Amino acid sequence: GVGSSSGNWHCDSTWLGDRVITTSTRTWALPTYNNHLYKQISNGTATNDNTYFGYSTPWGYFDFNRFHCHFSPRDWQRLINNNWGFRPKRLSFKLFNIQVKEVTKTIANNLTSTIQVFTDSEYQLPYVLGSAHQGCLPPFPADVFMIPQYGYLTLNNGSQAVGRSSFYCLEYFPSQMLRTGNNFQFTYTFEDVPFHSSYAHSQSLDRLMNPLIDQYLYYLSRTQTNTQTLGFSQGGPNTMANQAKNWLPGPCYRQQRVSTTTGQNNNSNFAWTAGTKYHLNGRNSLANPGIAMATHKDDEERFFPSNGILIFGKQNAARDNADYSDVMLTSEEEIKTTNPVATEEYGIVADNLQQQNTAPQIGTVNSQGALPGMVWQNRDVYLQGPIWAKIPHTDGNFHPSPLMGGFGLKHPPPQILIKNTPVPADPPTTFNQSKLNSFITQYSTGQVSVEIEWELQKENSKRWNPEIQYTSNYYKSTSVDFAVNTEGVYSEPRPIGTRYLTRNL
Amino acid sequence: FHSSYAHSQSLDRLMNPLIDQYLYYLSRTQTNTQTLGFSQGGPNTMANQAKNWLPGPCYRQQRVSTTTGQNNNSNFAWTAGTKYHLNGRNSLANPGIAMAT
Amino acid sequence: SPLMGGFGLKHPPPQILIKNTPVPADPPTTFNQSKLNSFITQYSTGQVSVEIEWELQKENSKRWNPEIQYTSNYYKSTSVDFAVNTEGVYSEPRPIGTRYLTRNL
Repeated sequence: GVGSSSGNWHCDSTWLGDRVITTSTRTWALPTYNNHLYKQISNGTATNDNTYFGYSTPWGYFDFNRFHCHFSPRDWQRLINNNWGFRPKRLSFKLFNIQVKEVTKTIANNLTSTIQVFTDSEYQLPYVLGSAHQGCLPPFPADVFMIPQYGYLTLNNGSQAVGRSSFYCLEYFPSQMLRTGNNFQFTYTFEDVPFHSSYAHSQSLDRLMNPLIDQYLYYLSRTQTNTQTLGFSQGGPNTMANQAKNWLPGPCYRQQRVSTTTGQNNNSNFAWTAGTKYHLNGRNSLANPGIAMATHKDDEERFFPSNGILIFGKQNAARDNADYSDVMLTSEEEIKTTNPVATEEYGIVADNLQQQNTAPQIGTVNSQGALPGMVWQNRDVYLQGPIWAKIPHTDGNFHPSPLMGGFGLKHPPPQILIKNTPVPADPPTTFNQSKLNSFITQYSTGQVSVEIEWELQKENSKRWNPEIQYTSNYYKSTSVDFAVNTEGVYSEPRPIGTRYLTRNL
Repeated sequence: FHSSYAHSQSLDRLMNPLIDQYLYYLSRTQTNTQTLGFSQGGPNTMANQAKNWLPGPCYRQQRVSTTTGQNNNSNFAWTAGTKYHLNGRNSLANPGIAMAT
Repeated sequence: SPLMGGFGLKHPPPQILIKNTPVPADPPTTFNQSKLNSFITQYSTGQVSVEIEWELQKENSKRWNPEIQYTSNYYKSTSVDFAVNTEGVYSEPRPIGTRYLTRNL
């Protein structure tokens, strides 16, 4: 009905046992995108690394692939201070209280206008969620947000398409059409995904041994008396670097080190030239943030990999060339215990065969793929960070955990595509075969509810001393952190990670 | 199942080409003096965007042109061949791991 | 017991919060991540009903002489007390307390 609400506001979080159910409602506004048209979009030689061919669609899409879309900062604190892990279990999504409005400036209700909503439940469309794009549900529930426009990329050769390039018409899908009295809803069940490691290791991989007992294994301790010899010693509490060990640190893809103290950096523009990159079809792309590696070693917080960390912008940070004070650098220092430092070499290997005439030579391993016995931690998730990514449908993957963090899903939450149904203006009174291009200017607004049930891994720890916990600062300040200022602007002052509790290795 | 299909998307082009990323990347280190400038990955800086996946493993092979005049004038099929070493024996990594030709 | 008088309640009548749901004006046709600040100017009106059931303590008094009672003044006046004036303005001319009957200590 026109005069009856099609749904209620549901923003809440219920903690019950090993589950937390976050539900969040937001008010959205969907404009008409592209003037109801599908437009081919391209970029040519811009450098070759940035070329693309794709399509802009008249459809919007709903994104809730950030943790702050579901967790309030206090709820995030509850989660990270008390749980060793968490994972999504199921979600329910609702569209309701839809209002389609005609603008001629006067804005009027168009009671008979529709919106079209469908979920790509078969994953037949290019999945553009999981690319850390803007347009997600705002962290602050009172915030009204604009629905982002759906577009996708296909195969390109410069600015040109190839024969394998795919064009998708989203109208070629079954869509529910909704008038102002209608509502849309669907439920989704997450696949069995591993718990995110919401903990930092309280032991280092090279310090898993008893510090009081010698090893019964020997290591080559000396090769020279001086003349050649072979001396063997037992690894013990003092020669702990020489001890036989069962495991290796995770893989390494070395990144350039950048200091937040700019005077310590090289006086050159090396963000791209020295950037750590991968090469794909003659195109260079940053390995950003790349594989999960420790941001820095001990007492080197000022250092970060050049493109090896998630960088969030503070409120009102510039899109381009934001200063360091306008951005929020994350740090994966919690995984120092298992993952190699992002800006350091993995290790040292022999580069030759030493003889009595040739001294042994060593090679510095700046990139190390998977080795047996290697263990590693994934990148941390953040309150502002992504939740899930679609695992690409390929023959093979290795540890398909998304590199910007979160849960890798073969069948992620489906894309929810929404569009204002075009309403033609008055057509001519004589028939014209040409497609109509005169449309009533129109936009829709409504409420969107997303409810996610998360399973929790409770910490079962015998640690005696108190743990590190995320806490708000006790000292006075002009404004409350994670609140609005005097102008009503909600801001997130820092990126809250997830690893505060500790586990043994 | 054998993948009897080719991907119509590239791994570095899985993002929405209309929306900026909320993540920032180090875009400049020099103003000139040292500085730290950060930009949001977008439709134009698509090579700089944060991405979730990496291309498959690589074991680089020497490039040979079917236009023989473009090849080096030497017999390098074996000497420049991409090989693995096993028990002091060299064998070609033939055809080796699946990489784009 | 509340100092300005009345009933002290651990769980008082809950606050009833009401808000007009924001209705955005027409958004731009190109995506902008910024929160919308252009809204349709809007207000709501309606009726509110509150029904309270009160329990009474009846006076059970053996006092012989008449009690003090709250009464309106009998003498003539320009306007009726606790009524509207010629301009339609309702006014309460005095604060009416509650303690008129008597009890022994």
